Amino acid sequence: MLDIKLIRENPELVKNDLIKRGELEKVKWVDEILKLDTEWRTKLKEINRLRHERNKIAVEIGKRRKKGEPVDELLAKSREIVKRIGELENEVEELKKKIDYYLWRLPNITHPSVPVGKDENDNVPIRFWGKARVWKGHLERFLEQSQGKMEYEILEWKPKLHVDLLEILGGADFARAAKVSGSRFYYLLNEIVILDLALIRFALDRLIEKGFTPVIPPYMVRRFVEEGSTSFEDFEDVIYKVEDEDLYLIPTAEHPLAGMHANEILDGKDLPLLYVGVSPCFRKEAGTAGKDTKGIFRVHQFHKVEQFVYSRPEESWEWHEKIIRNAEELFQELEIPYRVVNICTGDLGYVAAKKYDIEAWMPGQGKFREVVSASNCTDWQARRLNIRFRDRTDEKPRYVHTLNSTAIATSRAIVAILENHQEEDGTVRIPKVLWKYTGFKEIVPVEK
Amino acid sequence: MLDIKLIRENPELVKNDLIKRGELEKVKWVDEILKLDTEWRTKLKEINRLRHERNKIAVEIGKRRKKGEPVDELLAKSREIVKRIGELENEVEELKKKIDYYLWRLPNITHPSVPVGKDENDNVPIRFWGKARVWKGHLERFLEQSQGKMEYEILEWKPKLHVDLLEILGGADFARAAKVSGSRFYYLLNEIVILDLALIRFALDRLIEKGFTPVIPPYMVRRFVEEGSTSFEDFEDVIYKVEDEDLYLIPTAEHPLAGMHANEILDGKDLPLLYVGVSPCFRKEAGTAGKDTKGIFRVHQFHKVEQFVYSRPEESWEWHEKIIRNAEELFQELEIPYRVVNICTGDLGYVAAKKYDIEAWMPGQGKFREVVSASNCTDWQARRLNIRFRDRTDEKPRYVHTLNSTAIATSRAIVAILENHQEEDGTVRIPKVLWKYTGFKEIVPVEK
Repeated sequence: MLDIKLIRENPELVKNDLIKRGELEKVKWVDEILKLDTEWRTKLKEINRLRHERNKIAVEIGKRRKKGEPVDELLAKSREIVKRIGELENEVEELKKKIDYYLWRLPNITHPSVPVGKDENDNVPIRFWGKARVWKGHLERFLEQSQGKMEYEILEWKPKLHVDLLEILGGADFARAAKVSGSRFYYLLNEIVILDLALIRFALDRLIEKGFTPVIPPYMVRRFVEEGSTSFEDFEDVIYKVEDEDLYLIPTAEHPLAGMHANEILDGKDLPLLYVGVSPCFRKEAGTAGKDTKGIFRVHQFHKVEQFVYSRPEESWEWHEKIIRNAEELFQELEIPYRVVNICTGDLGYVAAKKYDIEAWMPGQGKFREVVSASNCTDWQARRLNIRFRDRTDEKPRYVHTLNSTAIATSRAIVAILENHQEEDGTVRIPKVLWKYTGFKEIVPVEK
Repeated sequence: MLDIKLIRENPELVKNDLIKRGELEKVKWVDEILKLDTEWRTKLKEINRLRHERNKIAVEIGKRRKKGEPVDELLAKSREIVKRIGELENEVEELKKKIDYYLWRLPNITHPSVPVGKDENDNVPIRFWGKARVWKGHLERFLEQSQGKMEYEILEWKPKLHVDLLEILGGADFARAAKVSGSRFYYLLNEIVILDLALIRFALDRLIEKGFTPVIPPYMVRRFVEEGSTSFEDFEDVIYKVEDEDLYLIPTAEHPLAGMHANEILDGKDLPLLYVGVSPCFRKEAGTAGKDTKGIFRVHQFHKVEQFVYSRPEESWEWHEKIIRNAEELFQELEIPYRVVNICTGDLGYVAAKKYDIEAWMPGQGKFREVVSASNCTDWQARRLNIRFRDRTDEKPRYVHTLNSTAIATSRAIVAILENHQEEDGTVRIPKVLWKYTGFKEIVPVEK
């Protein structure tokens, strides 16, 4: 939700951002909000005018109580004021709603460090890491995406895609999943199941060590926490609702982690609050027609360990940088070459004020694909969920700043590992880091 | 689903089984089915009769095409024959419907060793294990449920309930979950989260050691896999359905584990198929008014590692005994005293022919509670999901038997570990076998 004060104090700043985001259809709202914000405040002025009047008309009837007291009239102007007052109050109540309706539907204001853009072809690579194994036939595309800024090694043989690797490794059954649940669902098997749990614990351990309290939240939540975590557009695009219940399947532990302190007032001394959640994630993937069919990259369900941070507005950005790094450290340990990216305004999304994505090099696809996403939501969620805080019990509670970020979303990490650590015969070597969790050190294909 | 050949050949057998089950109402069905099945078979006869007659009446009009062809009378019959065939064909369709309607609702035929009873009170203990810690105040109930066939020691102090323990340990927040999702939901924290994942892994490890194929299945399935795994009653009572989609939230890794081979003909050579799934579980818990409020025992979501077995009809019973014991083995290493009970007709359920439950002694609650259940479904599920097998490509395919059993349902396992390994100060000692997974050996109280 946007801050009424902001629209009042700089409509041009907002209007321009709405345009950087490509949401022209809404710039016309800025004016309509003030239009209403204005009627709202004059009607207030009137009510007070009115309240003061009744006081005056009150003492006046008293003065006449001693006189001829022809107060039949005054007692009528009174009944009028009270008639008016309520009507106004109601009229005002109506304006606040129309105003709020629009405020809840406006994207967070972007930070000036956000590059201006149209789509994802305008995001901006700002850091690289690792030695990318590149197939001869990808050389140019790789170099365009790496900006020559990434170290690599050429491969004569062609790397296989994760979907194939899974099959030769006996790691999954797609056919049957489709029979049982439809498309974009899967049955994970053997080593791959351990690997999955393996990545969860790993992610868990690290964030805990860095002082995050581990939490397993409810997988189903009440509509308001979804309305307070993303835009109302997600209700059609991604969230599943269960029949006859005010219950929605969470698409990320982020949401329940945020609704955790809805309607509270935190004690500034506890801040920052550091949570690392684990939960299955459910997403409709309605907008995707056929961009990633069969496989476990763009699916309806998956596991993800998530970082959630409650901070004071002055430490948020410093934190935003901290979490994305926490995320980076994990993949480095997984020996997964990648590139962090600063997402532009057009592809930024309603909630984030600034977003950092870690796209991993995929030796098979010959391109970088999102693997983690770190966002600073400033006060957008707070303002919605009414999450405020105070330093001294004396006065005014201020809204806190919330930040979220993937640690490891298992499905997409497994792809990364599979494509990045494969060998000519299909064998996949597990990063040494994960040995204590997996047991095995590699996954050989069936037929040996 | 019951085999209609069973109802034809041995009506009395099923009526009598129904009676033991105390489903006096459904006993009526056996006669109804037989009746309708007869009308069905007969009308099926007459149809072929006519189909054949039509042919004969067809050639006959052709023979008269050369003769005086007084086929006006012989022609009016061909029109009634077909009119009749069509009437029957439709009558038959409507009968199969009425018939399958019952065949899909009859409970599975119970095995003779199933003790006759009415409710959970007529269930029979058959083994005990462990030394229980009993509060002096719970002495009577404890001897009642143990029949004094179990070792033990009296406690002068009163063991706390898990809900309390969870709070003094800082491992869960229920207030906030109720805010975010409602009652019977929760947030797990700190050492409790790791313990939850450690139980999953520990059960998965020991089951893989024993030859089970580990699998993560789809958490949402189509209606057919649900109607195939349970009785239709569970749709209102236990299963959540997702709005506008033919998808249902799974209450156990068992269902997708059974759907997995729906409409197949397995190669006998491969029997038995041993799967051990892991997954979140969702249950409406609609029938429970206020039997276990606040806590994590009766809840809407929990994690559970399940054993599923596709078996040859003649080895299913050997397997029903193998899995219940597999589970025992786990709780024993887990140092949890318990008793295993054999469920009676009344509290049996619709899909099982026999069923053992392991009830863990709960020191604080003062009673034995269910932590795992194991059933042999024989051919009830297989007949519904159309899961068959053959040894020789020559021969008719036979229905396989299916079975399932809990390995560990984290939620309940955690209350047992809590209430059973609690010391007087409230700290909880993690059993030794779980050390390689948790790192920590105990959970000491938060200071507040």
